[PDB]
Amino acid sequence: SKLIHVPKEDNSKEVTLDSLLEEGVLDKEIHKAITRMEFPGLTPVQQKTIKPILSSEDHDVIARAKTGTGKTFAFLIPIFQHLINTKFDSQYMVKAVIVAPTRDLALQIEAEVKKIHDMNYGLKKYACVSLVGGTDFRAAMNKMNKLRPNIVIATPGRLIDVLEKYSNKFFRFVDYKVLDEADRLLEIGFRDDLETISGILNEKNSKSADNIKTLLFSATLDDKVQKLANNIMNKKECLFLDTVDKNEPEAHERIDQSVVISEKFANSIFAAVEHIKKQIKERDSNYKAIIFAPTVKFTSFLCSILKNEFKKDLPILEFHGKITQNKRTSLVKRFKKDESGILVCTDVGARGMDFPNVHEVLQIGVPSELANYIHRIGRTARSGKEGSSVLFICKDELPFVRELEDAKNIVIAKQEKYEPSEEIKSEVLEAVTEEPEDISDIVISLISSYRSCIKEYRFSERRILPEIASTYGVLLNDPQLKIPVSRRFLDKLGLSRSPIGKAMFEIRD
RNA sequence: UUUUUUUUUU
Ligand SMILES: Nc1ncnc2c1ncn2[C@@H]1O[C@H](COP(=O)(O)OP(=O)(O)NP(=O)(O)O)[C@@H](O)[C@H]1O
Ligand SMILES: [Mg+2]
Repeated sequence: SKLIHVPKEDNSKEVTLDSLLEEGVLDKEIHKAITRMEFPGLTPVQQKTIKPILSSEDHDVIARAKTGTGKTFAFLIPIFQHLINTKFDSQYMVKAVIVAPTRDLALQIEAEVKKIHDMNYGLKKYACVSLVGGTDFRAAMNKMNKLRPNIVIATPGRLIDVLEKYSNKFFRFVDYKVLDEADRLLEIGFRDDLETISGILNEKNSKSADNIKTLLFSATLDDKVQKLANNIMNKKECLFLDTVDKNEPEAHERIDQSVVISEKFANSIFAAVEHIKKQIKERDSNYKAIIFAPTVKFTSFLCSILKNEFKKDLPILEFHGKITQNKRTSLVKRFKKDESGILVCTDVGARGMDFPNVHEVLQIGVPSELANYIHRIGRTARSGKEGSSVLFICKDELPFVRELEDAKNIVIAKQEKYEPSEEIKSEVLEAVTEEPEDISDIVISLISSYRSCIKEYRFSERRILPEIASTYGVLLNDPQLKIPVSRRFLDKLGLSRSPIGKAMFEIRD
């Protein structure tokens, strides 16, 4: 269908809460709730999207704005207005369905909706319920029945679960569906779930199959995503509201980026330790940082190291998809509040999470996808604030850095080499309590991880994979020792006839 | 010797 570009204008008139009120777009009660938050003004994306989203023109909306610039209220504000506009119609029915790629981002959006509620008790009648995995199903359904929300916030899995059983009871009058982190929800693995979600909401709608308007929001999207959303976009028009220039890099400009290039992968562990050590001394422990790692198992290992080194200076929080949902929520609650600390996580916390006044984002390794470089570093430098990022990689991961220039126009200025001293190696490795069996599982998880992104990051399989596997030897402090495996295991990997496989593993069967 | 997420507490 037709895609109307609305690119960035640098001389247009500043839209405001006051102006939107007097103009007739915003009602007094929603103006009241947002004014009480005391924001200097509305953000560029907020100014650009609120009126169009509410416009009675029959169109979908795509919107791109940078990490930290308030996309959340860019959609929650217009949604509330629509609930006010139609307050007497279908008042016990879900009118807006917000979907997100992680549970913690679903729970964050709900939280923001609750913040709108607490700034105006009048808006509480427009109830909100979150349907996400890891929580009691029955209890959430009790909440749907008792509150009869007009807004649902969800992750795909649990939403499908609920839709297949209660789409008739709550979901026949949905008017808006929002895909936050849209580009991710349309990658393989979520796209089919979204298409099921969209298909059900469309079939079950009481007005028509094309009633629902669709809102796509992300810091990383182009026209390419309008093709992928094709099967879930009903309307004949689609506004593309852009606050970033066509060629301007998507990364937030205020973030001071740098990359530290080690000779081995494992060396990035020592680089990161020395860095955090230097920040704690220099900032007198006034340091809030997020450190990303490629896998659950390596993340867990990384926490052990950082605990041993830094627990006396700072709290170290472990955040990934194998942390139970109760703890995920509570530790997100803490790191939102805390002035200082290190959150160690996978890409579960790459997108959307809003942790105020993070000083630095650190990365050991590459992200799970190219776009996520941008989102990772976007956890810092939010709402006007400053921030730095350091990417810790090895020589063999440099093609990733090049691909950032080629595919995304991201040119990291600050680069430098790193080589660990024997003392840091001793300090870190002697504190490690993991058995060689545990160390194998961790390195093996890294081989798989790096194997997945070879084509995407243009890696040399013959160089990159032996370097990751040699991490096993470095951590046990015997560089020429190889990972003990069976022939049956080597055949699952499809490397029994590969020289690359001879370099990585030793058969100890 | 489940690479990041994502129902199965329906
Ligand atoms: N108009 C505003 N002025 C100043 N701060 C704001 C405004 N709107 C929202 N914020 C705050 O900005 C922070 C980030 O907002 P958020 O909606 O998470 O940005 P975002 O575009 O969704 N970032 P991401 O999803 O990570 O790309 C939140 O803590 C809000 O409280
Ligand atoms: Mg956001």
